[PDB]
Amino acid sequence: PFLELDTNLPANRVPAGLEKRLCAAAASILGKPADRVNVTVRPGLAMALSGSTEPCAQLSIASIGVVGTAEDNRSHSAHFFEFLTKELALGQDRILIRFFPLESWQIGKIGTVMTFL
Amino acid sequence: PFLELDTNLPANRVPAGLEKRLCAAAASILGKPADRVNVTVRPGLAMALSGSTEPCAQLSIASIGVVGTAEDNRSHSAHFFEFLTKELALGQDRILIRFFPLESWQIGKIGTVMTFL
Amino acid sequence: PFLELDTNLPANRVPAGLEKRLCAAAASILGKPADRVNVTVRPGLAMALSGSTEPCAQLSIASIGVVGTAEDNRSHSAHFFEFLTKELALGQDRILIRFFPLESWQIGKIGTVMTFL
Repeated sequence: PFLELDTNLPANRVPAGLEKRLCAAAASILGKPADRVNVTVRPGLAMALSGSTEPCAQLSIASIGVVGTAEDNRSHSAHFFEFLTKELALGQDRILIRFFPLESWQIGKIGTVMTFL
Repeated sequence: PFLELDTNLPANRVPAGLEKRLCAAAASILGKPADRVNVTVRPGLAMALSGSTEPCAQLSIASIGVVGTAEDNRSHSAHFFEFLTKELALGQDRILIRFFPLESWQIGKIGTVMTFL
Repeated sequence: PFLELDTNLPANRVPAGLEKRLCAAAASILGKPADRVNVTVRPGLAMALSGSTEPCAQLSIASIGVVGTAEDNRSHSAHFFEFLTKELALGQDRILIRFFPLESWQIGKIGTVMTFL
């Protein structure tokens, strides 16, 4: 999984280690070993979410296999909202998630692609 | 809609409130209520556009329904180029846009997905 | 091509001119004119890669035509891994790549889309 979190919280208002705890949570939620999980956090950005510039965060989740249906993603969404609202001290209206299926031929690892690993 | 703007203009050379004006413009251009529009601006990056590191901006637009054909995207592109050239004091040659269709099952909102809202 | 590189290396640990050298390398590797190549570098981020927050980098490569098969991307991966490991002073285990095919109707340029140019 590849997670990318953009936020207009300044870095010093994002709890230390958030990227590590989100990595562990994503592994658990998505059913993947942590050594397959990736998290990128980009703080201090200028953002509007749902038309408003109050503190907010956007999460993108891309993965092989597990983020391709509405029913699967509904389940994931509830768990990721629970995690992020509490960590970031944000209301549920200040977070949105986008889900993106990936296939093995798209993922470059150790100088090849996952199709050949 | 989810708009993401990357620029090598330093933050202090990006007009104040650009994220608000781009949110309002995107609502009008794309035909969506502003409370459904999201904008993220990432300034101060190191960028080449068309092989050149002169000041530039990259805009990504992901939306349900309205960004899936060449004719639709041509219509949006004209308006977004007009808006961004004037805001950023950039020529049309220093801006590129990428359009990405989304579907409801990909959008996590209030702990579910838009398929069920 | 559109290349986007996220890294938790601080900006002052990313060698000067990396975006220029990556632009030139991408033109050669992907077989595209340099004036069609775009590169964005986002340093100083908070990142976990494969569950570890040691220095790392994530590269996304989006392009018309040339990043759509496992066999093409296997070759591109080897070349881009060779480039990024040496430029960033990172081991092969600290970089991943994602490949994203684009089509001409998705690329906004001079107020239209590339379908019409």
